[PDB]
Amino acid sequence: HMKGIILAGGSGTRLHPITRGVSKQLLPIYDKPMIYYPLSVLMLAGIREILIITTPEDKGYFQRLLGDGSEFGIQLEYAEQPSPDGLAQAFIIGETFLNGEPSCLVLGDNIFFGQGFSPKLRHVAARTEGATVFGYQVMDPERFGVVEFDDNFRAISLEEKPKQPKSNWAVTGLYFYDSKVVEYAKQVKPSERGELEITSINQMYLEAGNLTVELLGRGFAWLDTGTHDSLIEASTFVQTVEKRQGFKIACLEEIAWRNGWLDDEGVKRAASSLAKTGYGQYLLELLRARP
Amino acid sequence: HMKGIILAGGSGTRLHPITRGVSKQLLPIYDKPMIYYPLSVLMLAGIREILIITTPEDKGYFQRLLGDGSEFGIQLEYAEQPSPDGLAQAFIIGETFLNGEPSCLVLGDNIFFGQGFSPKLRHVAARTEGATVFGYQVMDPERFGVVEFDDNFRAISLEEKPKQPKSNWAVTGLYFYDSKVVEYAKQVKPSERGELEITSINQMYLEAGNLTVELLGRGFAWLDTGTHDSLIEASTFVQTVEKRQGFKIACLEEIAWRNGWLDDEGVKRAASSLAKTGYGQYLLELLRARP
Amino acid sequence: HMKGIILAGGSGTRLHPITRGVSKQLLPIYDKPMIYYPLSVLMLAGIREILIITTPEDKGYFQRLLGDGSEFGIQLEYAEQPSPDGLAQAFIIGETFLNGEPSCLVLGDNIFFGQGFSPKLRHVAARTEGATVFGYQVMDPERFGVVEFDDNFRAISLEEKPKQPKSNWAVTGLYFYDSKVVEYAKQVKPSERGELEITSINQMYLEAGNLTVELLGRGFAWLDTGTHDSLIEASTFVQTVEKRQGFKIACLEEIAWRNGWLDDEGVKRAASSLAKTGYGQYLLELLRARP
Amino acid sequence: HMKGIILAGGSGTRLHPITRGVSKQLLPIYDKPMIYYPLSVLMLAGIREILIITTPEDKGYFQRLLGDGSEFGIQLEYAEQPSPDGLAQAFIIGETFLNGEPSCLVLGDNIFFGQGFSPKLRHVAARTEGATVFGYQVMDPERFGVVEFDDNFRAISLEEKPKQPKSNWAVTGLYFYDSKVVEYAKQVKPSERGELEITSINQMYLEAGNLTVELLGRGFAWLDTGTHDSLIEASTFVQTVEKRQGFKIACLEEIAWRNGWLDDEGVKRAASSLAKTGYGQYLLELLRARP
Ligand SMILES: Cc1cn([C@H]2C[C@H](O)[C@@H](COP(=O)(O)OP(=O)(O)OP(=O)(O)O)O2)c(=O)[nH]c1=O
Ligand SMILES: Cc1cn([C@H]2C[C@H](O)[C@@H](COP(=O)(O)OP(=O)(O)OP(=O)(O)O)O2)c(=O)[nH]c1=O
Ligand SMILES: Cc1cn([C@H]2C[C@H](O)[C@@H](COP(=O)(O)OP(=O)(O)OP(=O)(O)O)O2)c(=O)[nH]c1=O
Ligand SMILES: Cc1cn([C@H]2C[C@H](O)[C@@H](COP(=O)(O)OP(=O)(O)OP(=O)(O)O)O2)c(=O)[nH]c1=O
Ligand SMILES: [Mg+2]
Ligand SMILES: [Mg+2]
Ligand SMILES: [Mg+2]
Ligand SMILES: [Mg+2]
Repeated sequence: HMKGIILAGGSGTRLHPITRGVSKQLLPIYDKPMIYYPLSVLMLAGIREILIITTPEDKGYFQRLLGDGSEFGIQLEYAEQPSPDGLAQAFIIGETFLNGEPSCLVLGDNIFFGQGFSPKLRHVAARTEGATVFGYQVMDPERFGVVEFDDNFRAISLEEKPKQPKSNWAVTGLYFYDSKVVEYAKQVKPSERGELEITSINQMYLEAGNLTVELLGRGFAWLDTGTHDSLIEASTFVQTVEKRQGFKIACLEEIAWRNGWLDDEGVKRAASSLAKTGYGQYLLELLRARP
Repeated sequence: HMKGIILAGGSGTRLHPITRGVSKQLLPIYDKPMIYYPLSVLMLAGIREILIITTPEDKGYFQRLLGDGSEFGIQLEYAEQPSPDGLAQAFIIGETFLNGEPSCLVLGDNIFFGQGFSPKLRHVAARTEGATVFGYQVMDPERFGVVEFDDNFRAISLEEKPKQPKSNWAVTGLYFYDSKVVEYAKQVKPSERGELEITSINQMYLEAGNLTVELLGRGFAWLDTGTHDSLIEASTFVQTVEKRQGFKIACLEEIAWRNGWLDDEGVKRAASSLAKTGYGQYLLELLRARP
Repeated sequence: HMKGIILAGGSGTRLHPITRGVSKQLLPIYDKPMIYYPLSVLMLAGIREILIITTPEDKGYFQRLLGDGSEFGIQLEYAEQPSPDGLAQAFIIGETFLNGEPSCLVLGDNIFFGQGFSPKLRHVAARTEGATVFGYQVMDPERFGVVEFDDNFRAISLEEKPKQPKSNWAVTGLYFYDSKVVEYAKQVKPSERGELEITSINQMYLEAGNLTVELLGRGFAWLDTGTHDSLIEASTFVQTVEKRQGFKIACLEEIAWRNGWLDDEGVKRAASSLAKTGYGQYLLELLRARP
Repeated sequence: HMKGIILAGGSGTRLHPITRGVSKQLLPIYDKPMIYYPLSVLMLAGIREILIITTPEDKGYFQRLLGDGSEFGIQLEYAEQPSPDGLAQAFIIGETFLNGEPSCLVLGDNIFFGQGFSPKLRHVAARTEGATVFGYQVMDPERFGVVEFDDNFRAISLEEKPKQPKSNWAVTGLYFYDSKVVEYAKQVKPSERGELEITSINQMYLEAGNLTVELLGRGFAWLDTGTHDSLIEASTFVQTVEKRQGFKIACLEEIAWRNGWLDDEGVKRAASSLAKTGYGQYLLELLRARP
């Protein structure tokens, strides 16, 4: 049993005219609120206790949209991050929550998708001790955090915003840790930008020499929706595969269902209140079979 | 001098998993909040006094995003619609605001765009006496309120979601009314659907013979963003013409500027706070010229 | 060992201004000629002897683009269909070619794609006796040939463009036949539409009780590129998953390579002559591995 | 009265797996063959005598698709360019055709579109003597031909593939000349790449000091469809504005019609043979009016 956290705060300045009003994580990726995506990841990893960190201003909107999470058969807790001081701060803010157990942090503006992702997730979630990060092959390795490594990964360097070289495997917003995490967090100096950067915490695990690295292969898709254009690419992608290939991405009630987290009765209440929606029919359709 | 109102409430059920958290009118059409679009219309019509009607829950989000409107050189007032009882209700709720003057109602989920649009708005705006609705040839007449008319228009009929024929021109969410408007709305009774329909207010100017129709010809684009798919079509469209043809749609500060509503100094404060955005550079670029 | 045929003729009237010049099957689905797609299917089914039936006018263009097929490690033969008299005619025209062996017909304007597809093809291919058609749940049953079936399938019926009901599974342009095939095609008479329909050949295996159905489940995508809009949907789809998920669809040299049909040396000559292309680099990249 | 030429040859290597079979200019930009676009430009400029230069292999396909051009009320002549030796060669190859008159060259892979383009065209086509080129604002001024200038343009430098600076106004595939053109062409040395580059000919006019420069403003869209990705952008663009804004781009019969080049009777024969197509209905619809 492990716990999960989702950073759903931030000022989201790069989407600015828009995020001046509503939190970036409430914006839509096709037919589902953005936060539905990072959440589904944690659920595919089999994590039911999840703390969502948001700004004081957006909180009620998230609660208004997710409630206590009982609708998805999960236990949701909320916590406010007063000012956007950096990612590492999640562990400080989430100390009392994590207690002393191991965790999983997922950035709120990240979309992940590939065949047989759930397993890969579980396996890595079977690691008591250490720290795993998920790299992805980028074409623009400068404007992304890079991680080097060799057989067994281990990682030999985590040069972020490399001034010139490194490797081309960017590290995504999917992190796994262990107890020592609240520790490393408590000691972290504000970056030039001026925020407790999660990279600093990952640095420590590298030297401590227990920073394994999970490889996200070819069939895997990864996006960091935080700019006007990437927000569109994300939407268009999900819409394309959902309509073209017949399955839904980040459909929470469906993930819960199969995970035995909620009974057919539960899925039916959901599909009903969404019946007028393509998301709802997709749910009604799962309530049967073909020849 | 005329006044404008924008219906920005509603339950937005057709976009449901999403609108369970944030109002539909705060969602993005590419790089701008949806409401930026109906608003720009009123501004292109030369209207500075605008009342925005929203739900009690979303209000602060709108204020948080639009303020008093001084940033766009316009006078914004807000009012709450307790429960989504229909469109005609805007005039009831907006009585004290309209006072006795003529008005312009624009639905919050409507995107309008074409060349020469404004001149067409001013002309239709310069009228003081009657009512004015715009048609657009839809391909789904059933699913739209339709206007049959004759020479000069007038409109012999106006059948709602005509389960059968009519004509193929749908009535867009753009309307112009005179003082008799608030009078009408008070005598509208709930449709079979249970809301107070704007169509009723229109069936009244029809009979009174005071109902002119304005045709949204060929080069104009019209959308009613209220479904998951139309929300994407809208976004993709604005992104395509903005990037392909070089201008911005519904860029408020730019509309204000040319309208002499705000000085270069004003446009510069804006473009600055958006500098990290494509919307911002577009603004910086207008602050000059080419050979 | 089995043989395959690809119908790549037709008048392609629905894409008309365009197909007045070039055959529909030479048009592009993103970065590859349309015909590359039906072909890859046959290759994924492990079929190396393939007859391509084209019009007399387009022939040299196909040869000019595909040659004898040695570049993809396959044996290509060509044959001309004088006039577009229907699909069943492929077996007549292809008699001398098929000889007495079993076959596989794939329409030229069909795009197929899903995970685990091949294994499914081999299994359906390993059969020697009967007939095999694939269904895909369309949303437009009228506009498609449909298959009603029961447990194991069989198919109780097969109504063409059923002006009324049936089921919602459309018969894709992928078929498997045995020697009795050419026998059937000879006794097919022209439909009301005036062509010799493949459906007729199918109605014959139905009655004979030798007609199995293969369901193209959820993760599979299917398209019939023959209209201006579906041609765009297809392109946009392949481009999206290729760029989003990192693999190439219908990349012949790559299919050949893994099938042991062509050596690394072969793949390198190809990737070289395409080096200036994204298709080429994808090939160079397969010529190695990662940690 | 002036003459026009369209370079529709080339090896089109950047679209390679595809162009190994069919000429790039026969590929589709949505619902119309690519060549329909450059052609429409010449027609919007009011030019009826047009020479199309193609490869020996593609010729019959173009003829098969365009005939003598009488269907669009224009006089089409064809000429073969044996080997793709460069653009300047058009004037050599087209000497006997141009005779001694002034001309207009339009590259075959260029798509142009903006409101009030036709006028701008005509005006520039009213220039006997000199040479006009059309620049467009690019964001990637390196991989494009640049042109500097000041009041009256004149152009002060034509640095192509600038190793480092210049201006950001790329020059498009739309050129206008005068007699002295066959002259300048006859004397041109093969570039490093190894082809008679049109840029070399434009150089001469700059020094001769009679190389005016037409400015393609904001609302204008320009694309150079010669790569897999730009081919898709082009299609998606045309499809978007055509469906979103209700008009057709590069609809030849319609351009002829208004130009008085072909009578209603002619447009009706066309719309008929395309009736099953969206292009055809668009034509039937122009054969009337609304209230
Ligand atoms: C900086 C910060 C980010 N976040 C969230 C926001 C994102 O979902 C995710 C990644 O941060 P970013 O992707 O940087 O998003 P952002 O909110 O910082 O906005 P921008 O950089 O464009 O101005 O982490 C917090 O929850 N708290 C924080 O202090
Ligand atoms: C019914 C109603 C709509 N509106 C707004 C919402 C829309 O922008 C616009 C048009 O109404 P709709 O487009 O119908 O939107 P909606 O909010 O009713 O949601 P849905 O029909 O999908 O369930 O009017 C109000 O502001 N108050 C209302 O009572
Ligand atoms: C009718 C016919 C089709 N074909 C091919 C064309 C297609 O790839 C495939 C399916 O036929 P269609 O998809 O019908 O294509 P088509 O060429 O008939 O053109 P349209 O219906 O739009 O006018 O079979 C032949 O090869 N020979 C034929 O006689
Ligand atoms: C080089 C050349 C190009 N053309 C045409 C092709 C194009 O429409 C246009 C522009 O040339 P390009 O855009 O360079 O096209 P291309 O055919 O050279 O192919 P690529 O560069 O990708 O390998 O001019 C000729 O007609 N004859 C020629 O000799
Ligand atoms: Mg981010
Ligand atoms: Mg609506
Ligand atoms: Mg077909
Ligand atoms: Mg080019």
